[PDB]
Amino acid sequence: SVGIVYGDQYRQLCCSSPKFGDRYALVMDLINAYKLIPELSRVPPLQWDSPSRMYEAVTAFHSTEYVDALKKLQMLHCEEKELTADDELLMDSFSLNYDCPGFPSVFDYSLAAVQGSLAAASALICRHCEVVINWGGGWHHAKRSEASGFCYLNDIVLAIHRLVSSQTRVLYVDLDLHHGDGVEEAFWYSPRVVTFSVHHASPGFFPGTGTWNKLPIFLNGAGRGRFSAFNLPLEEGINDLDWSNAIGPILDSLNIVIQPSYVVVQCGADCLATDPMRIFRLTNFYPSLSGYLYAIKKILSWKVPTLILGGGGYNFPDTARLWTRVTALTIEEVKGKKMTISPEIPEHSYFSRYGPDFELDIDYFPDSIQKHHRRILEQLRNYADLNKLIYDYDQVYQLY
Ligand SMILES: O=C(NO)c1cccc(-c2cn(CSc3ccccc3)nn2)c1
Ligand SMILES: [K+]
Ligand SMILES: [K+]
Ligand SMILES: [Zn+2]
Repeated sequence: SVGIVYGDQYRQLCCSSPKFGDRYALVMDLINAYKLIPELSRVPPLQWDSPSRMYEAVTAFHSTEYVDALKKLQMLHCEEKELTADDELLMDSFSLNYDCPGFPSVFDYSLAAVQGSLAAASALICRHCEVVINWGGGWHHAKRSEASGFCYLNDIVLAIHRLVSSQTRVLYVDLDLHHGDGVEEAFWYSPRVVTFSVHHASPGFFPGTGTWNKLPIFLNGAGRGRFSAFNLPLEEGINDLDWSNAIGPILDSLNIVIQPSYVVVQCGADCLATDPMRIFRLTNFYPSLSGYLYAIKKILSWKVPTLILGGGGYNFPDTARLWTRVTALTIEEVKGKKMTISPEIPEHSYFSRYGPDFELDIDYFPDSIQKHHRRILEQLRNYADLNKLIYDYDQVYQLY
């Protein structure tokens, strides 16, 4: 069975931020308009019995003083008065500024994604769900004591920590246009959480990591975590087929060698050709085959309990078009039951947002990688030697 995180308060909170507006509502309302919701188990966001218990849960990763600052920032924005000079400095010391400014529900907003992704992890753990989807989650840039790139709390790190604390290994697959730096950093010394981000990287492009660091090299973990952080940076303009061929053997190799207890997928939609980022040229096409659908179906064929999370996506109706299809694909791959998605957007509350033509398909007409494959294959060998893992080196070598 397949779970999905939602709830009336949750929706309202996920829709309160200035950057993402009502995107989460478009997503869930298109999933509902396509009659996918009777197929899905609703997973409610986690709630706590005390302030101390919520605090304990968030400070499994974030610092107490950072959580204090984020909660004070919300309070400060629930009043009319400007911030004082001392409070401006306090917020600045946590990067609670720039692309992560305050607003009246910033703490509740950030916490909501944490509640969602922790209940999604718990559902996988008690085996209630084989796969769980949280399109209100996936905020991979937040750090221990630092907000970054619209991310204030790192719900993914907290979810992954709850999975490993239940020998357990987690594979994290980050499909966002941007390097998943917060999650990579959090598990930099941990062999039990292998992280893999594919992304655009180029000079000046946010956040700047996930690429070359004497000829330059890739850092890939430290201490017992050495070789446990994987990265594949790609050039702008890549299409579905080339991106699919680029990540396919890496994904298959990671599964064979690591044999994960769980997979966590960040499924940011800003690689889409129609995203205002306009960097990659992926689609939501399902006959070109969507790079996203290819990767998700491949991960699901492994039959490992899987958390599927949102992330970037700044063309809100096209993010909804993609994630609706990811959601139908998951139901199909898990229940064994075919889903039939009409190519035309069904009438519903946000139907006008899908003009001028109202189709499910997005409105688009479509050797470095080989060196990267040899580097990654060797890193996987090193990881597997360091961590005393058995594996047929010629079974993995033929995947490429
Ligand atoms: O997705 C991300 N990280 O995973 C990420 C991180 C940092 C910056 C950006 C970003 C997005 N845009 C598009 S403009 C826009 C359009 C709608 C809403 C909000 C912004 N400009 N900068 C994205
Ligand atoms: K990524
Ligand atoms: K790691
Ligand atoms: Zn992104």
